[PDB]
Amino acid sequence: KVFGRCELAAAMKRHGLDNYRGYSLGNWVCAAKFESNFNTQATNRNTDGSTDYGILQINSRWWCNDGRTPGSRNLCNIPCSALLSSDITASVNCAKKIVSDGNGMNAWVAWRNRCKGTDVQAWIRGCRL
Repeated sequence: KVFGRCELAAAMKRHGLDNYRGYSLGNWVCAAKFESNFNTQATNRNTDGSTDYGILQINSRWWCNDGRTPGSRNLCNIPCSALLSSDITASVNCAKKIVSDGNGMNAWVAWRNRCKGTDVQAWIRGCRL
């Protein structure tokens, strides 16, 4: 599913991400924009043999099982395919674990490089929330 901007903001808010660990909703929408272009089905292979999955490009080296990443830990206890669903629950629940693990949203390269320190609330402006 390719979400609209405000549609995703609303779904992320319903699933508890607005100000989760102090990160306002615009941070999450901005991260999803530049990780996946709001596309739940996005996948990308990494140099190390892992793959990133879903709207927040969650990586199979630590967070989910894809059956082909040697040494993976599956800390979200889910198949990586669950992160491609039109239902964002699994991606949100796993993202909550990631962002709570010590480095906050710096876990997401696109967030660090394209969202952090910018006017992220622009990503939710004009939305019914």
